[PDB]
Formats: sequence, structure tokens, C-alpha cells
Amino acid sequence: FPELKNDTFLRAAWGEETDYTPVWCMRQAGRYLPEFRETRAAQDFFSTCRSPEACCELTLQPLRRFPLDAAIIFSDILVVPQALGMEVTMVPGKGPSFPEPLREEQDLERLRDPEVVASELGYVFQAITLTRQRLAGRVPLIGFAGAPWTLMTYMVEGGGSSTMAQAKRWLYQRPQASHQLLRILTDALVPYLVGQVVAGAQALQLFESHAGHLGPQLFNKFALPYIRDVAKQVKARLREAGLAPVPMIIFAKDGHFALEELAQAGYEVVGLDWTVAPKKARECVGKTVTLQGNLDPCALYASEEEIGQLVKQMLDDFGPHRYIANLGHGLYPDMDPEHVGAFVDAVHKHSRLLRQ
Amino acid sequence: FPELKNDTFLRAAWGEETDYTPVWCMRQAGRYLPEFRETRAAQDFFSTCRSPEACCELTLQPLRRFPLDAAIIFSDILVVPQALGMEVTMVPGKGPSFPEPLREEQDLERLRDPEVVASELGYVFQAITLTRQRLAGRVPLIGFAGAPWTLMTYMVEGGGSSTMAQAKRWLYQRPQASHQLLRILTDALVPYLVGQVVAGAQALQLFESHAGHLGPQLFNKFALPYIRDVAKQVKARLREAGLAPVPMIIFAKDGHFALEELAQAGYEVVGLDWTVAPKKARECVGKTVTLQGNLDPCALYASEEEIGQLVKQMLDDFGPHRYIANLGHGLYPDMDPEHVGAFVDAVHKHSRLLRQ
Repeated sequence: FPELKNDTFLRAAWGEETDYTPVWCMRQAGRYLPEFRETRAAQDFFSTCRSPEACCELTLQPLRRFPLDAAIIFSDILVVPQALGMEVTMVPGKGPSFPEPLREEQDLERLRDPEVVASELGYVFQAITLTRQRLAGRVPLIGFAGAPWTLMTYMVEGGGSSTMAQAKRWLYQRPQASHQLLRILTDALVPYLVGQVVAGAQALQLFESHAGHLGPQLFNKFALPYIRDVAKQVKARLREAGLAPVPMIIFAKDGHFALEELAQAGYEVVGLDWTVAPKKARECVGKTVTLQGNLDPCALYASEEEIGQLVKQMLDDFGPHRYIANLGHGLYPDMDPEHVGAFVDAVHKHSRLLRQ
Repeated sequence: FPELKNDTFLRAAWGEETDYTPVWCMRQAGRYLPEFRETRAAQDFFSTCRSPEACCELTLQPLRRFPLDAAIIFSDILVVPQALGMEVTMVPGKGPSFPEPLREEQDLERLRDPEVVASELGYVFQAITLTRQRLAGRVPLIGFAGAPWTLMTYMVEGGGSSTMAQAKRWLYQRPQASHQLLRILTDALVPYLVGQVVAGAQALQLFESHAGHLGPQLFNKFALPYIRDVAKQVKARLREAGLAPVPMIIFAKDGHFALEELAQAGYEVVGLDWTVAPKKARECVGKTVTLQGNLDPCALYASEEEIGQLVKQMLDDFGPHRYIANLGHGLYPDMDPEHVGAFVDAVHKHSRLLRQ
């Protein structure tokens, strides 16, 4: 692999001082880009995921528009449950869908042994290697996967939900089966994430998107242990393979209640949603971890000038140490690319000015 | 009106010591009750709201099953935007719906002057008077309305949403029009809430259900000021009318970030979702306000024995002072009435035992 030229994102991730704050955006490869819609219209959702060249292209697109300090591989969190044997039908503009969700304990028999998942996800590894080569060391490449609890919500709910009532019903009524499902997911995720690093990912993000549906007690029993397991095991496996460990990010959307624990869970970086004040997030996490976030993505509907001001305030609150700028959630498909660029430019410009 | 016999809920609400912890459940009148479905099947959603006798009946139903320490009038938060002139079409098992949401500033012209809303909501006042008479002083009757921001989300989104992207787009792109809408809502809510008290409500809850979509900054500009306004103005109007002010509850679902402010917003009681640890909620609010909540409603899917234990832990954490037991969100329609009764019984039984 080519020698990484700009490693600001990695340095910030490990806690080191940098000359400016690095920035990237969740869903930077997303429908808000016309060219994204265009190269997606040639296939269908999970078919695009299967073409290394197509995934590489989607990954690169935002980097041609904006001087982002990292690329994130284009994929979907749902590729893991799919690799586990669940059928997906992402259909006429409706998004994530399992037409046959898991509903009882017996449904667990449908799933592949987690030890074979990595071999099912070979196309992802190929896309990562290809992208790492094509980026030619411009900026680091992030790999990613959904956290076990979050993947479980999708597998049980069948898609998105406002309450996770079915998934939480499993936790309360089927605690043993739930732990089994969560361990299967963990055991699939670890080789998948190691594989992404072996293929060339330089950092990893674990996306616990459905954290906030759980209170502290449920989260500590059913989400946290597996989050800790993933980092511990990925790190162990990488060491033993003779490879360097990469910075790992845990993002728990709506996980204000778990920030303290999440700073102790084995991740270099804790990603935040926009509902936590940066100064309060810093109190919760301490001085030991890097923070990532947390601009309300809807803030990008504001004027370019307003975005600039909202960024200035955000950076003032986080301070220059142990910080990666990002949004608090993925970019929405109706957002203006010019406003995305305004956000990237304001982070770079203000963070330098703040250092002066 | 008949002399209130059991006023435990009111005493707890004002901060006074009580012999046991009072308990009620958000949506205690809801589809989880077979008899609720039955008496609803005779009309349609907002037609039921319009029959004083029907609303009274739905209100009373849960009190026949469970020794709840308060009744809450059956209504919908959406009756206010409807009274403002928006058409509702709650249709074949899909829930809240405005087929013609507000989408631009010009749409504000569609709405009635907020000063006439109270006269449009006469049916609610009639249902409250009737229910207060029929309850015959058994327990206090709570009136309620949605908070201005929450009602705005419904009016702009057209119903439920996972992102409130359209509503938050108004805040960012149309801040003046948004403040106008929020003031209209405030100005409609104040006479409506005063009217509920004049008709016989003994407490009031303001439901800020869509709080958590906002971060601290947006919330402080667009949600908090109106929340403060509602309490101040309702209290003022009631004093001037020669009436006693009633305990007021602010419930902000997913509003962990605003708890400190909400304790200063003029409400006797702050209601919590299940994502805040009770002990941390007590730190945020201080010793000046009563707290209400906060059992994860999904916890009721657990065994009766497990519910008992989860309640014991919850009460241990809140302590016996300045506390009203409730769930952290409304009861879900697939829940078992026997498990609801288990929750009510465990709160009473443990809170007495805890006092011994």
C-alpha cells in the first residue's frame, strides 16, 4: 500500500496534537450527491455493495468535492445480517428491509455459523483494498460495521422502528436467546472487522445507532458487553496476525447515559450525537479518549455563513485537543453539497485560527 | 365538584411527604385495554374525542382495573392543531395524520387566531367536567396538551418522523416563521389549559414528546422559551380568575440535556424518560422539583415478578421524596393489562415497604 500522506485524522484519533482539526462526515458517500444517485441507478442497493469498483467509486466521490481528512468505505451495516443468511429487499425508495425478520428463538437456526461470515463478505475486503490503492495515501480509509445490539434491532424489527418494541421485547421476554443472537453477531463482527484491516482499512468505526432506545440498565446487560468484546477481540487478533492495531471509534447515537462507560470500553474515539453538549461530553469521557462529532446534520440547512458560526461555536466548545470534527448523524439525502463543503472549510479555517 | 378523597398524587406533586408513592401511567387509557378498543370501534379517532360521555368512559376504564392514583383525561395532543384549522385523517390503523402539513411560511395563513381555539375545544372541557363529576373525588384528574415545539413537529411533518428533518429545516431556514408558529401555538395552548382547569382538571401535563430531536442550542431558542411561557401565563390567568393554580408537569422525552433548565421553567414536576438514571436526574434537577417516571414501558413485557424487581430498583434510586411513579413513555398497545396491574401494585407495595 502507498504511504499515507495526510494522517491528521489518525494522529487526532490516537490523542496526538495536530495543526488543525481533521473532519469527515458520516454518509459523505450518500444520496445528497447527484453523482452518487447516478452510479447507484445502474444496479440496486446490495448489488452495488458487491462490486468492488462501484464501492470504490462511491467512496472517492466526496473526496473529489471536499478536502475531507478521511474516506469511509461505502457499504451498509446490513451486509453482516445478510452474510449471516438473512434476505434483504431494499425496495422502491423505502430503505432497509428484512421481509422475514427474526421473531422467535427458533429463527436463530436460519443463520450461518458466524465463523463463515468473513468469507461471505470477500467483496467488501476487495473494495477496501482497491479503495486503499486508488486513494494512493491521500488520507486514511475507515472501515466500519454496525454494533451487535443495532444489528439485532434490524434483524428482529425487519428495518427501522420508532420504539424498538419488538427488539426490546426480546431483551425482556427472551434474554437467553437475545444473548445468543448478540454473541453470534459479535463472533461474526470480529473476523469481519479484522478482515477489513487486513484488506487495508486504517481505522474502524462501530455504529451503535439504536443505543438510545435502551436505558442504562438494558444497555449495560445487552449492548455494552458486546461493544467491549468487539474491540478486545479485534485488537487481539490483529496483534497475533503481526499487524498494527488501528484507531477504533464507538458511535452510540442517543447514548448520553453510557458515555462514561463507553470511554472505558477499549475505543480510542467516542463519537457523539448533537444532543450532548461538547463540554459535558468532555466531563463524562475524561482526558483519555478522543471525541468525534457532533454537528446537528440539519444545521447544514442553514446559510453557509450560519454553518461557519455554528462550527466556530462547536470547536470553541470541544477545544483543540483530542477532537475529530464530524456531524452528529449521517448526512440527509436532501442536503446541499455546497453546504457540506462550507462545513469542511469552516472546520479547517476556524481550527487553525483557534490555534493562533 | 366532589371533595377529592385521595390526593396523594397532588401532595407528591407539590413536594410534600406521603405515605406511599403515587403512580399513574401515560396512555393508561389506550389500545392495550380490550374495552378501550371496543368503545372506540363505535366511532373514529377524533369523533370519540368529541363525545364527552365517550371520553369520560375511556378515562374511567383503567381506574376500574387498577388502583391508579390519578386519572388523565382521554384526548389527543393533536386536538389543538385541529382546533387551529388543520385537517386530520387518522386512518385504517396508521395513526396521526395531517394530509396537508404546513410546508411554507404562507401556510400559516390557514390557521385560526389562537384566541378562538378554546371555543373550538369546548367538547374537551365538557368531557373534563363530566369526568371530574363521575370520578366523584376518587383521585385527581390530570388535563394535558402537547408542547408548542412538539405540536409544531406534527403540523410540519404531517405526523410521526424519525429525524424531524422538515421541522428542523424550518428552525434553520425559517427561524422567524418558526417563532411565529410557536407563539401561535403558545397563545392557543394557554387559554386551552386554563379552560381545562376551569372545567375541573386538578393538574396539567405538558407533553414535549419530540424534545430529543433538538440539541441544547435549538431547544433553548425554540422549545424552552415557549415551555416557560405556557406555565407563567397559565398560572397568571388562573390567579386572576380567582382560581387555585394546579401542579404542572413538563415531560420532555429524550430531553436529558435540558433537565437543568426544565427544573427552572416553572413546573412543579419534571417527567422523565427511561434513558436518564434517576440518581443522575436528581443531580440535574436539584431538591426543588418533583420527578415523575420513569420505567421503560417495554419492561412490562417481562414477568410480573421481574416487573416487581425492576420497580423495587427504580424506587430505591428515586427515594421516597418528591417522586411520582410513572413509565418513561406511554403504554404500548400490545401490552398485558395484568402486567400494568403488576406495575401499579409493586409501586404501592414497595414504596410502603421502603418507608418501613
